Amino acid sequence: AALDRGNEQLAREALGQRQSYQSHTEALGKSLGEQRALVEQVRGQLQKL
Amino acid sequence: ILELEAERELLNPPPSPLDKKFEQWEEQQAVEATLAAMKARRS
Amino acid sequence: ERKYLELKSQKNLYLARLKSAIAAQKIEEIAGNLDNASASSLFERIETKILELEAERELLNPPPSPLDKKFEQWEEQQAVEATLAAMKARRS
Amino acid sequence: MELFNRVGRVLKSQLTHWQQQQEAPEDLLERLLGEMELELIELRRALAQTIATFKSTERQRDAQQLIAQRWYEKAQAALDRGNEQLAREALGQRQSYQSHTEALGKSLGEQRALVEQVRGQLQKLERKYLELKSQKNLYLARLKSAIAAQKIEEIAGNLDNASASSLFERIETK
Amino acid sequence: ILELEAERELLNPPPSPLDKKFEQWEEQQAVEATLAAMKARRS
Repeated sequence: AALDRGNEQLAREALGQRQSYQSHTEALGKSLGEQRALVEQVRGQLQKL
Repeated sequence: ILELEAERELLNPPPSPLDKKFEQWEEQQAVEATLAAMKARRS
Repeated sequence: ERKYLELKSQKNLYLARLKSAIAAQKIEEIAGNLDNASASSLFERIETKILELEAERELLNPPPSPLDKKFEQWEEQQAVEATLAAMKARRS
Repeated sequence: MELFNRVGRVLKSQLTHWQQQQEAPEDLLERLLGEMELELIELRRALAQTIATFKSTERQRDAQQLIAQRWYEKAQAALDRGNEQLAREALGQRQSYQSHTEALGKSLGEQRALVEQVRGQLQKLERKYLELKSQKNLYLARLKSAIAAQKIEEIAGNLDNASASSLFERIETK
Repeated sequence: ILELEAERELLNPPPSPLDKKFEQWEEQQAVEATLAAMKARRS
């Protein structure tokens, strides 16, 4: 609702603050997906072993 | 103090004038393109 | 008297910068202990140690070949189609 | 041997060097991060010391302007009754305090940048410290996994050839 | 006293000028929009 009432200036400031946290989400998000392969493959070894 | 901080510059390379532009240049999209979805989604 | 007090004010300000700098010196001097030829490079040494060990498995236990990747997949096609061929014919 | 006498001549010191190696650099890595926690608070207190001083000068600016305001308070009605001579004397006294206000005022604004930038470093640095700590266990686990996955397949060598499962083939020959 | 309170500022970050506006700006709705229902419900 920040953009409401046609006060876009307030919305721009809030959105700019959002991107700071988004970068962590992207950097953290990719790592979580990458780590999924590691846990699965090691478990595959254990089951086979 | 001047001696020590310079070690950080070599040890940790500082942002370049290009990386000042990349962040700002992509920030324009990061604010406009993001707000472009805003001005279209919640239009 | 004004000069004496005025100087005293700056004493702590740059003792704080000196304290900040030295407290901001050890933190980034430690940062050197992270990245290169240091803990986070030993972090890259252990991975190399990991690389050394797994190679022993490859020699000690030969890995699947690209042919054995195809044999399993190629026969898997029958193992799924030929098996399902009986399924699509038995339970038709 | 020359070297051998040195090892025995200081065995305590040479065993400490071995302790450094057998204490894995990961094991020392843990203690390394402990020292950073000591410094992080030191920077935390060091920064607060800077915060204390700059606003302390802010009150001094407030105090001086209030006195100048007090002189201005007299100037509020000093000019009245057409006795400008009295007003001139009071105004002249005001400028003495104004100079401090200008000199002190500029410093307060300048110091604002210093406190903000140093805090920016702390916020950026604190994230870096925790971020690294997260990876510590992840690869200690891979190191633990690898070493725990090293002995298991190094043992696998003890099975197949010239080993237990070859002695398994020796007994058959027997 | 000045030294100690600054620890709170670092330890507990204070409200920002933006968060002064967010609360006030949304308070306008929180009073007007809420009262908008009031002036419409109990009209």
